[PDB]
Amino acid sequence: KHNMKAFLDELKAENIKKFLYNFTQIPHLAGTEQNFQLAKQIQSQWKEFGLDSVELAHYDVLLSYPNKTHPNYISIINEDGNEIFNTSLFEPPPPGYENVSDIVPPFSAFSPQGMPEGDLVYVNYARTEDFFKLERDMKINCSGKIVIARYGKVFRGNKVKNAQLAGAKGVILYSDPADYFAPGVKSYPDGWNLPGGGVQRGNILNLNGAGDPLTPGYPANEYAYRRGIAEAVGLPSIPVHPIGYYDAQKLLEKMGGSAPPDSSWRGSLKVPYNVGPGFTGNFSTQKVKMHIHSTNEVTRIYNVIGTLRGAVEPDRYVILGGHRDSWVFGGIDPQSGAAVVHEIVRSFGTLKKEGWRPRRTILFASWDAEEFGLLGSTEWAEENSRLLQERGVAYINADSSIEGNYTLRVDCTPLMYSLVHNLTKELKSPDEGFEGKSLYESWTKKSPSPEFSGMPRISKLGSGNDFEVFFQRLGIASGRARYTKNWETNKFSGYPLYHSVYETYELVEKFYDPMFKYHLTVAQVRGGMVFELANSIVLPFDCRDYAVVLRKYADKIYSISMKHPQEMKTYSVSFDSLFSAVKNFTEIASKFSERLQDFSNPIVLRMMNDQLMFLERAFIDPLGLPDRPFYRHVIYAPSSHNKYAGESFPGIYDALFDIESKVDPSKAWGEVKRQIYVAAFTVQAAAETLSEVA
Amino acid sequence: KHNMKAFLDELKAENIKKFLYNFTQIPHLAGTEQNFQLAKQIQSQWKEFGLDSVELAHYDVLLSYPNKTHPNYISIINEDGNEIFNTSLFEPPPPGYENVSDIVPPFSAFSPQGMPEGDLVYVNYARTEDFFKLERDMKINCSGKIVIARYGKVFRGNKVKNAQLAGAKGVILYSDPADYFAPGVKSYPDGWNLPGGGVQRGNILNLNGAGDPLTPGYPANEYAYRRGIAEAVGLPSIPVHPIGYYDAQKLLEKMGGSAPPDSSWRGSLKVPYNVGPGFTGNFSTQKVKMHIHSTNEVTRIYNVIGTLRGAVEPDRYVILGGHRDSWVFGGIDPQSGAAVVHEIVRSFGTLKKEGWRPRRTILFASWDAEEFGLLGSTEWAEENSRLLQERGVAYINADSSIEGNYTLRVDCTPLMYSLVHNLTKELKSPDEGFEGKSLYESWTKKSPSPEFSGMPRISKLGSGNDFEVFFQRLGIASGRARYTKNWETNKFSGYPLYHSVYETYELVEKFYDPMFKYHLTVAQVRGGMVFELANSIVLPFDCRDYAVVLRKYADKIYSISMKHPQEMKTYSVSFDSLFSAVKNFTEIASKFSERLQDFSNPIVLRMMNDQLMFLERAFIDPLGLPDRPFYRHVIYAPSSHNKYAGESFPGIYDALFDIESKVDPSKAWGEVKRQIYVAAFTVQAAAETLSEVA
Ligand SMILES: *[C@@H]1O[C@H](CO)[C@@H](O[C@@H]2O[C@H](CO)[C@@H](O[C@@H]3O[C@H](CO)[C@@H](O)[C@H](O[C@H]4O[C@H](CO)[C@@H](O)[C@H](O)[C@@H]4O)[C@@H]3O)[C@H](O)[C@H]2NC(C)=O)[C@H](O)[C@H]1NC(C)=O
Ligand SMILES: *[C@@H]1O[C@H](CO)[C@@H](O[C@@H]2O[C@H](CO)[C@@H](O[C@@H]3O[C@H](CO)[C@@H](O)[C@H](O[C@H]4O[C@H](CO)[C@@H](O)[C@H](O)[C@@H]4O)[C@@H]3O)[C@H](O)[C@H]2NC(C)=O)[C@H](O)[C@H]1NC(C)=O
Ligand SMILES: O=C(N[C@@H](CCCCNC(=O)c1ccc(I)cc1)C(=O)O)N[C@H](C(=O)O)c1ccc(O)cc1
Ligand SMILES: O=C(N[C@@H](CCCCNC(=O)c1ccc(I)cc1)C(=O)O)N[C@H](C(=O)O)c1ccc(O)cc1
Ligand SMILES: *[C@@H]1O[C@H](CO)[C@@H](O[C@@H]2O[C@H](CO)[C@@H](O)[C@H](O)[C@H]2NC(C)=O)[C@H](O)[C@H]1NC(C)=O
Ligand SMILES: *[C@@H]1O[C@H](CO)[C@@H](O[C@@H]2O[C@H](CO)[C@@H](O)[C@H](O)[C@H]2NC(C)=O)[C@H](O)[C@H]1NC(C)=O
Ligand SMILES: *[C@@H]1O[C@H](CO)[C@@H](O[C@@H]2O[C@H](CO)[C@@H](O)[C@H](O)[C@H]2NC(C)=O)[C@H](O)[C@H]1NC(C)=O
Ligand SMILES: *[C@@H]1O[C@H](CO)[C@@H](O[C@@H]2O[C@H](CO)[C@@H](O)[C@H](O)[C@H]2NC(C)=O)[C@H](O)[C@H]1NC(C)=O
Ligand SMILES: *[C@@H]1O[C@H](CO)[C@@H](O[C@@H]2O[C@H](CO)[C@@H](O)[C@H](O)[C@H]2NC(C)=O)[C@H](O)[C@H]1NC(C)=O
Ligand SMILES: *[C@@H]1O[C@H](CO)[C@@H](O[C@@H]2O[C@H](CO)[C@@H](O)[C@H](O)[C@H]2NC(C)=O)[C@H](O)[C@H]1NC(C)=O
Ligand SMILES: *[C@@H]1O[C@H](CO)[C@@H](O)[C@H](O)[C@H]1NC(C)=O
Ligand SMILES: *[C@@H]1O[C@H](CO)[C@@H](O)[C@H](O)[C@H]1NC(C)=O
Ligand SMILES: *[C@@H]1O[C@H](CO)[C@@H](O)[C@H](O)[C@H]1NC(C)=O
Ligand SMILES: *[C@@H]1O[C@H](CO)[C@@H](O)[C@H](O)[C@H]1NC(C)=O
Ligand SMILES: *[C@@H]1O[C@H](CO)[C@@H](O)[C@H](O)[C@H]1NC(C)=O
Ligand SMILES: *[C@@H]1O[C@H](CO)[C@@H](O)[C@H](O)[C@H]1NC(C)=O
Ligand SMILES: [Ca+2]
Ligand SMILES: [Ca+2]
Ligand SMILES: [Cl-]
Ligand SMILES: [Cl-]
Ligand SMILES: [Zn+2]
Ligand SMILES: [Zn+2]
Ligand SMILES: [Zn+2]
Ligand SMILES: [Zn+2]
Repeated sequence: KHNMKAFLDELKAENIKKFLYNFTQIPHLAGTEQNFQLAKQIQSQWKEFGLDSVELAHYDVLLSYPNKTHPNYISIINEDGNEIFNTSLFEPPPPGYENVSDIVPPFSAFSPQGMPEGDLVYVNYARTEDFFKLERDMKINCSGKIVIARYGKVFRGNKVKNAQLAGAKGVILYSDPADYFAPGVKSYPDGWNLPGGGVQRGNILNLNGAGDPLTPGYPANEYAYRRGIAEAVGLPSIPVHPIGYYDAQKLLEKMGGSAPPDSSWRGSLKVPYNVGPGFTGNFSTQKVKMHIHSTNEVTRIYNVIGTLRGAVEPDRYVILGGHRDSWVFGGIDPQSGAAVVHEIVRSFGTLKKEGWRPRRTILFASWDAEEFGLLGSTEWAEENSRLLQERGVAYINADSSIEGNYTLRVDCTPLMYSLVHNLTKELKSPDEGFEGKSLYESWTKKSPSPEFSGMPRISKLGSGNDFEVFFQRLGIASGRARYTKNWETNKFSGYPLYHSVYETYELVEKFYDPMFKYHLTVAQVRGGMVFELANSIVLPFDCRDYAVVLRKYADKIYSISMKHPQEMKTYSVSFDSLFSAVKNFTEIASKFSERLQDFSNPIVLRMMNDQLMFLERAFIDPLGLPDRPFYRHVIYAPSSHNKYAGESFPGIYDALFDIESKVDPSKAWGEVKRQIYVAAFTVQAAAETLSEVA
Repeated sequence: KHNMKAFLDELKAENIKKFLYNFTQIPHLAGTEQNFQLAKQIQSQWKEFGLDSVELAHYDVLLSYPNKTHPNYISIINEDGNEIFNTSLFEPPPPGYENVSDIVPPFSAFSPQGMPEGDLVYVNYARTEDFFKLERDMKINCSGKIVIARYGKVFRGNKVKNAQLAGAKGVILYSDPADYFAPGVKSYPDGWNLPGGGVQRGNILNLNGAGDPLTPGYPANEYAYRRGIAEAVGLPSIPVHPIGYYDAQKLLEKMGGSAPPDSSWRGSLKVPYNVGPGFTGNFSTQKVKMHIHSTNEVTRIYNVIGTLRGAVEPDRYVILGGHRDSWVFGGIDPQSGAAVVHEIVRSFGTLKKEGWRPRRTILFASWDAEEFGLLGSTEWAEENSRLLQERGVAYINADSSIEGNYTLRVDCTPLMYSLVHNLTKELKSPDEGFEGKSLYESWTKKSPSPEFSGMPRISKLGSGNDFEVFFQRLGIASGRARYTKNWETNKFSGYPLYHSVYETYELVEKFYDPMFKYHLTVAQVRGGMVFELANSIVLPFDCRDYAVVLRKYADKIYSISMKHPQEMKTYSVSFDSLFSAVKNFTEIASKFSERLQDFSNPIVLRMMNDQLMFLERAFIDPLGLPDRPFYRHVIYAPSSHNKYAGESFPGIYDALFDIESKVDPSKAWGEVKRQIYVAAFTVQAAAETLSEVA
């Protein structure tokens, strides 16, 4: 029989291991020849595996690269202008790769060029609240200073945005062992910790969903009209560069001015973590100088797009996508995900060769230039937006399959919650101590829901990966799942060797997943979800789960507002319409669920499947969120303070945020009321898509 | 049998006549009690007629009304400030209605209040080219002047916008007998011409598709947040008031300054048509003073929405809509259309009582507040946008059924051309001399296509009626048809008694359509289109017709650009991508047509019907046109100089318009290239929706 069990049994750990090895021998940086050759390899193999069509879709987008003959570095310079200390020009390469060429040195992609020299101020994680503490409580002025911030807690692009608005003239990012060195584990190559010479690469854009900075709204195809650089979307205006903790220690050890305001500002290095500005008395005349010579350049990128045509509903698309480009070898990010995708394609292709086809069309994607701003997935979605919005059922992402070996991590739309719970009850746990138990059981035990006993935690989607255009722009139900660690305060910081030259095949095979059993479990979750979405007669979405969360998010936003009871009285700020809409949604969803259970008629079925598919789409506002026109989902957007975190009712959240500091309270509360009206209207309109159609 | 012939035969001229009489005895001004009582009457009757559900949808929108105890008028005042001449406070009422109350006096809806006094300048029709002639060729400065303009040629709101940008401090609009008095016909009540005391009412907004000025984007429901008046959309900033030609003669006869520049500036009154500024020597010290005291006020409006549920595809909607509100009695505009709609509902209801239902759902609408800015249809579409965009097949408008008695007039999307040609070949001509001939034959004879021999003229949709939100915002295939005159230069000016107190039942019954045969023919066209759209197994749209017009519009926009060959060389302005996209669309459409003719499989049918329904939707750009975010269709928008006229490739058209006058030619041609890229991309993306789906 050709059922889900046949699909799942065909998946093999040893194939995933072979593919991961094959994908991680040389760097695959976006826009380079090596990554184009990998794209051609994948296209060839997906054809062999049995897909109906496999094409490359290419775009010409703005990328950023260091200058190979003019390296980036930071100095401490004395009053004579002698550079008395320099940061490293490259990470020491790992064993057996000291002769690989084309390893890009650490840099912050899209940094402008410059050689700013100044006094340092230390800004902790450079979060919005860190800058509030500095400026409002400690009265420290960052204007004209170089800021130094530790990586962690929030997306680095938010750090740079915050530093810019504070008037910084440059930013130095570094990895503190407090956040990137787990106690009791050895540094790479002897364990999975970050060495003092290791450095985290990564872009520092603030694109807000735009895609290629030069072509917002439209695909960067051959005849595209491009904005000039000065009008490009999301580029930083000050130079930025990342360093490891050996180098950071040299920059921080001389720091003077104010003590850190409290212990949450101190990392694990043997330095005082003084905030500055500038160095202590003896070194008061030394300055820090950046030298950044990176260049932005329009460069061709390639997505691989494979199609397995549906037998019954070929005009309904279930998409499984993950990126192929890596900063260096990509042992975890992204090739641990790409190897899982490759084995899923292989498995579906095996069934196809035996005569089976899915009910709906499945599209498989190997995206390019994810690391430079989700460019490949966003350009392709801009090109195909009309097909996706009328035909897109679901998007399942597949970046890193593992970032630890403790338990499952899932973020998805509430419409997928029931699907995830049901699938994981049918899968075997790979965990020690849970042999013969379900993955649901182990996951629920290790990661309990904060609301409901006997259920696991599933989080909101944020951004920082390729599902963003599909979910936040186009309103296609999306999900993602991987294996993770037990390290809650580090849930947005990355694993220790994230985006470093040390993230290699050997890292994974020695320290994370020697038997490839966690990879295999993630392949069964991602693959199983795709199978059910593409094959279930009725789409496996439960609208009642959206009704439950909408009440939770309404209670939450109401509670934030109620911190300001006098203003709510003065400006007549009522959440009544929003609660009314949520109540109506709950009632209508309950009635729709009853009909869905209660109907041989394929028109009524498809009518009902269209109601299910277009429910996520109903939360899209075509006017977008304030000053973020490509974030259109009214219930969820990436947090304005941390692109990685999802925020619920973001329009109302941002209208309320720091409202006690706004100079015109009448205008600020007016905008809160406006966002409540938009949210109540959208929830009611989404509910009405589930009413009887006539 | 229940087929189209049964539907058509049930329609009766004498029922249309009864309904028109019933709808035109008292004024039905939007927001008044009388119009609410008519809405309740219609709701009751549509229920009786047999619709499944008939509800009122209400909104609270900004309307405008004169002050009943402080009337609007214009004076000529002498140097002492004595008002030596006053315009009329009301139109003399027609015979037998001198005792009807609540006839709104002539006013320009949404005019601000003010009492500006100044010298007059005469600006012909106040078109963009009229103001170019004044300012650029004649060197006359309108700044601080009161402008007087004759109605005609373009929408009055464009006149007021043009006068504002020229620096006018007020506008006087009047009806010249050249445009509103056909030679050889008598004035009302003895013929259908405009008397010298007659005055054309009408709004002077520049909404660009926004709907209610206070709630752009969202329905004006009970909890809506409203913009303050100073941020409202589209309100004029200078006072405006309309007058008849007896009063205009008094204002124009004393005019001095420059002679009219040529004969196209002279109307038919016995005055010189001097342009001014100001009066001749003897009267040089007299001024003109406006007194405008109208008020804008948020007021409830009511749409009637009737549903006839589809038997097979109830989640596909064919909508027949027309407005109910009138300036005064609405004998032609809109009740000649509303009476046709009422008889169509009656006919469909007769079939329904015999057990028939259409394949698809038909929605029938009686819109309110059309005259104040398409408010009722736009608010309702904003409320229901998610249902309409995923389920809307087509919208057929039904305002005035007659504006003359000569031949058919049709404006529609190219997707409906084949449908209109085929239907009119099956209908009888009502025209004298064509008894026993088809309507197609008479229409083709009287209104030949300017391109093809043996075909009739069908025009582009513009705006100025309730189809605008459905077509230009949401991208639902739309059409309209009425009987018209033979008076080509007056095709945007209105019939002589347009928006006057004289547009009565007696006007229609005595002078336009005594046998109601032209009404009946229009009911067969509108009703027939609705029947075919709601009942045909395959939707009756031909994508190849869009391919033909896209080539025509591409040739046209290329020819405009080619007036500037040196700039096209300097800035490398190429239309190659646009022609490439049009060629691809032609090829793909031809292949799709072949498949559509070549497939018992209801999935493939509906897949194909969805391709047809979503083709118009593919021309929508979610980012809208430049500074007109609610005009989203890339192929068609209302002309920026004349809201009534459609413009093709409007983004490129407006980028090219008057380009030789822009100060930064590099920037201006850059924007032309940007609009060519958006248009080529959109055409190619629309084409791709017709490719095989997987
Ligand atoms: C959740 O669903 C419910 C339906 O179950 C829906 O209820 C609707 O609420 C609206 C807004 O409150 C009601 O609007 C009223 O409609 C009547 C006519 O039906 C009007 O006469 C009312 O206006 C008068 O009263 C107002 C309030 O004091 C005054 O401001 C006004 O000037 C008038 O005097 C009012 O517009 C509507 O009837 C119901 N519909 C029903 C019960 O079917 C509710 O709105 C949904 N929630 C959301 C957020 O959409
Ligand atoms: C109309 O449909 C046709 C398909 O029938 C479609 O043709 C496509 O045109 C594009 C754009 O011209 C082609 O793009 C080329 O793709 C190849 C690889 O396939 C690239 O190597 C090419 O790039 C090189 O050449 C360029 C031009 O000189 C250089 O600028 C560039 O730097 C490279 O050296 C180029 O990108 C594409 O192959 C075809 N696709 C086909 C034939 O299937 C056409 O674009 C459609 N029209 C519109 C407006 O969409
Ligand atoms: O590296 C990225 N993403 C990794 C690391 C993300 C670190 C924080 N982790 C999470 O947000 C997270 C949440 C839920 C799950 I299930 C898994 C990870 C990832 O998604 O695996 N994306 C890069 C980056 O962060 O530099 C990125 C970020 C922004 C952008 O526009 C384009 C690319
Ligand atoms: O009166 C209106 N429409 C009438 C008169 C339009 C006069 C010009 N005629 C046409 O544009 C036309 C084109 C094709 C056909 I078939 C029929 C008429 C109508 O459409 O019958 N609409 C009113 C107005 O013009 O004051 C209007 C205008 C703008 C607006 O936002 C809201 C209402
Ligand atoms: C990764 O695996 C691929 C596919 O097996 C290898 O590419 C093949 O290499 C052989 C021997 O050079 C050629 O004959 C084939 O044409 C290739 N097939 C393709 C590209 O589809 C590739 O060598 C492996 N890469 C590494 C680093 O081991
Ligand atoms: C840090 O690097 C800088 C730049 O290479 C070094 O300064 C240069 O030293 C060479 C030879 O000694 C001079 O000819 C250059 O003119 C210097 N350039 C600049 C920009 O100062 C510096 O010596 C290095 N410092 C340390 C401690 O290694
Ligand atoms: C997850 O599994 C549950 C339990 O099987 C499914 O809920 C059942 O669905 C069937 C079919 O409609 C009903 O007859 C039962 O009454 C349901 N049991 C319940 C609600 O406890 C549920 O549909 C599955 N979720 C999916 C497929 O998304
Ligand atoms: C227009 O026609 C309607 C419907 O026939 C008339 O309204 C009816 O009036 C009678 C007598 O007053 C009442 O008994 C009914 O209740 C009404 N029916 C409705 C409103 O559905 C109305 O009188 C006519 N109007 C004019 C001006 O002739
Ligand atoms: C035009 O109307 C104005 C306003 O009603 C007339 O002027 C008024 O005349 C009365 C009585 O004669 C005075 O008490 C008012 O003070 C005047 N008002 C203003 C604003 O001037 C004027 O007489 C009328 N002119 C003509 C020719 O009829
Ligand atoms: C209008 O009528 C023409 C002539 O009947 C229709 O075109 C024919 O359609 C049938 C069914 O597909 C074909 O088999 C013929 O070959 C067509 N004749 C032609 C193209 O000359 C056309 O489909 C009708 N248009 C509609 C319904 O929109
Ligand atoms: C990189 O630096 C070299 C060496 O100084 C210089 O000649 C070249 O212009 C730079 N490359 C760029 C800016 O792409
Ligand atoms: C910070 O310093 C800059 C540069 O001198 C100054 O212009 C600015 O006003 C200062 N801001 C505060 C809040 O002290
Ligand atoms: C794998 O799991 C073991 C057992 O708990 C743990 O000690 C080890 O560090 C894990 N590896 C990683 C990378 O977390
Ligand atoms: C209309 O004019 C009257 C009479 O002068 C005045 O009292 C009232 O304020 C006005 N009504 C308005 C502005 O609605
Ligand atoms: C028109 O007159 C105004 C008012 O005095 C003046 O400011 C403006 O510059 C003039 N414009 C032209 C084009 O002469
Ligand atoms: C009706 O048609 C006749 C015959 O051509 C014409 O003389 C008459 O004026 C028409 N009525 C109108 C309003 O056009
Ligand atoms: Ca783009
Ligand atoms: Ca509105
Ligand atoms: Cl992922
Ligand atoms: Cl019409
Ligand atoms: Zn990644
Ligand atoms: Zn990454
Ligand atoms: Zn009308
Ligand atoms: Zn009108």
